[PDB]
Amino acid sequence: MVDAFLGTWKLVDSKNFDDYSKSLGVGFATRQVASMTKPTTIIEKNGDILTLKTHSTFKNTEISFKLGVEFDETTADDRKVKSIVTLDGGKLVHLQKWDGQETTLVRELIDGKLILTLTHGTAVCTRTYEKEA
Ligand SMILES: CCCCCCCCCCCCCCCC(=O)O
Repeated sequence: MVDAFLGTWKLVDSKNFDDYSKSLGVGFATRQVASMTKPTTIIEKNGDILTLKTHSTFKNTEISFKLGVEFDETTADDRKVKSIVTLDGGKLVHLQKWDGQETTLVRELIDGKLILTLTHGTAVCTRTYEKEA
């Protein structure tokens, strides 16, 4: 059941995003702009296919995928990764693999807010999104 994740979401809090992006090898200037950017994430479904848009004044991305089926992805920071998204414990878990590395993007609804936890290396970033009507 992915349905409570669907809709338009706006970033309202961020913790440790610089640590996360730095761990991925993102350069200082991009990290600087990212620290002041508040994306909008739009999650939509059509049958078995989810589409996840991330929009901002800096970078935009869009992916479409079926839960549990690997897909190719080119991330906002230009990594070419092998990805899979599943539901696990009611959380939407996105795993990216490239060059033997991994990162996870885990989304979980808590009190109506969408909490995105990003882990790479030892870095753990928590970002909070609120629903927009
Ligand atoms: C959409 C603006 C992002 C700007 C950051 C660019 C370099 C870091 C990108 C890291 C991977 C994507 C992180 C997504 C974060 C999110 O959806 O809130």
